[PDB]
Amino acid sequence: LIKPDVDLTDGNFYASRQAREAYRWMRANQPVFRDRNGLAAASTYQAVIDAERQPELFSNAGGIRPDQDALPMMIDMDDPAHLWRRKLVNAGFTRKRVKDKEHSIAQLCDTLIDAVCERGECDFVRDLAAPLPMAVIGDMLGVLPEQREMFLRWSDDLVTFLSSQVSQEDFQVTIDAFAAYNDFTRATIAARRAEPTDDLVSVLVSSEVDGERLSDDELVMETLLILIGGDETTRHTLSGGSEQLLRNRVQWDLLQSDRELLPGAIEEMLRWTAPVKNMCRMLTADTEFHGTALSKGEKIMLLFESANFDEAVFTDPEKFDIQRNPNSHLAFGFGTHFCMGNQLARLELSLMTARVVQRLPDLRLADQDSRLPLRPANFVSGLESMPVVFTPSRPL
Ligand code: HEM
Ligand SMILES: CC(C)CCC[C@@H](C)[C@H]1CC[C@H]2[C@@H]3CCC4=CC(=O)CC[C@@]4(C)[C@H]3CC[C@@]12C
Ligand code: NA
Ligand code: NA
Ligand code: NA
Ligand code: NA
Repeated sequence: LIKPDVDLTDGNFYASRQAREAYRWMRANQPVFRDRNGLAAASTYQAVIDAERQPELFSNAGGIRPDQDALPMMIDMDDPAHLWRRKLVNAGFTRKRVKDKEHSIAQLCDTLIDAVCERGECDFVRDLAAPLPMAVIGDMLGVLPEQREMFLRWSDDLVTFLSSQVSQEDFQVTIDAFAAYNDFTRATIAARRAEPTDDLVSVLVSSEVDGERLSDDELVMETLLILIGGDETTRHTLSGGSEQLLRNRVQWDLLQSDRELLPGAIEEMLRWTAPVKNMCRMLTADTEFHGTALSKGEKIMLLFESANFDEAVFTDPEKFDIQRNPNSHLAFGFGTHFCMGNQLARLELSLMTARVVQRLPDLRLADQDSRLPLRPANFVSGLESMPVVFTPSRPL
């Protein structure tokens, strides 16, 4: 095994399909790894957990992304300022409020499958995996159903070109996407100030943190955080997890034969796909961390996918096993910033996967001998496309 020569900010690393071999080297030889440019990364399950449990030393207030300033959103804040924001919107994502959405989310799943069932084929990414979480979080945000496609396109342009090697033409698209989203959302904020609604934008507009109204800048960025959290994450577990079911037919047959295996299947899909490849922390002081000296002010990447394949926690991690138990993956992170939408994501995954294995029972990849492309982006990433085939059925 040769040491990886990699740039962890280069989107191409996360699409090369040699990332997990690079992770394996890190976990065995330098758990807190420094890449070709010296960027520090926590590669082992233990190192990620230890960093998450010490927010006083591993801060979010420097921003969660490499080479990027902190923004006015709660994921870029430390406690208690971060907690004050979480409490404004936590109520919409509790176990009961999520479960009470099952009928509406199930209806969206069937509407989306109704749109492709007569075709006998679709792009599983474009036509099922991406639109379902978009519709769910769009409804909570007050996005009109006919404008979901517009918001998802903005969202895609905001994350799919995150890379130290981004081209000028892709960078311009990211800039233009934020400008359009910013203009639209500021108009939305003014509309909800005149006529409040029950969507999350109106909730944030009507909120106070420590007795102060949220700034218009923060309102735009908190709304965007909720949007991207909803529509650029679950989609990759839906597509990538379904792909592993199709590529490991024993697992697909197991789930089709026993529906009570669905909760465990969802957890293994989450472990395998790890849509959030990394979150950054900024060191507030010099420290020695798992054999690596870290300096105050530098950033360290928490490699969630690397932790999800750590042999110290998972037996035979390269085997897709929907019956894996326990399955304490870190797809949702850990600590005070643990994913607020973890329950909503799991229900999105459960309802769509159950309806896919029900209404597309003979689902297959259009070419089982192919290798599907992954998005070369350094933050969230998954399958770009996924052509599938099935026997047509009639809509419901
Ligand atoms: C498979 C689906 C998802 C994955 C893998 C995922 C992953 C993550 C991760 C890794 C974090 C940071 C945790 C840390 O740094 O320790 C996070 C935070 C967050 N996620 Fe999720 N997420 C998913 C779905 C969602 C959904 C559906 C929403 C809906 C709004 C959402 C909203 C958020 C928010 C607001 C935060 C910031 C929480 C905070 O800073 O306290 N996520 N997510
Ligand atoms: C997956 C979720 C839990 C976290 C979501 C983080 C999103 C909202 C964050 C992460 C990366 C950020 C972008 C970083 C680069 C860029 C510089 C600009 O010129 C303005 C907009 C911005 C485009 C940011 C807008 C939204 C950002 C995308
Ligand atoms: Na790779
Ligand atoms: Na800043
Ligand atoms: Na654009
Ligand atoms: Na197949």
